[PDB]
Amino acid sequence: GVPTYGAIILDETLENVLLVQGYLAKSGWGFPKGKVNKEEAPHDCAAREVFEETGFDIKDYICKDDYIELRINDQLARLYIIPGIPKDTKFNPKTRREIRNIEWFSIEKLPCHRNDMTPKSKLGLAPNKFFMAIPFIRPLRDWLSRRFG
Ligand SMILES: CC(C)c1ncc(C(=O)NCc2ccc(F)cc2)[nH]1
Repeated sequence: GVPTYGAIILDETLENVLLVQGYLAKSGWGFPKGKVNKEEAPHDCAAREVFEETGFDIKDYICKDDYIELRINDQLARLYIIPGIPKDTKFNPKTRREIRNIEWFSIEKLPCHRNDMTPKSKLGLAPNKFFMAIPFIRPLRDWLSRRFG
């Protein structure tokens, strides 16, 4: 699988993260990210995808060692952590054919796992519109604890 790169953008309080909502298969909420182009550096892919999806240019704020990286079904997804971005920043996708909406969400209210269906004696997980964000939420909480406290 081709690696993806993007960003976890936080506000000035460190309470809120910026999520984007796509369409169709990408219909839920997730961190802005996308597939690396051939020969493109990870930091440049992150800035490009974030700029295409939010209108906000992270290039001056990326810190090379501040990211969370997960391998999900043998695809690497790395999100650079970008704190301190004012909540009144005007975000506007380049591509409204790809992005429905862009919103701030409270970190402490986002789920860090989906719910089972054990109330129904059924296997698996209930749908959750934060499916794509979820895997990063516990690592992000643990990373903000270590880095800030
Ligand atoms: C709901 C679930 C089926 C799902 N699968 C993939 C995604 C997804 O990535 N959504 C967020 C998103 C990121 C970037 C973008 F450009 C547009 C949308 N969501």
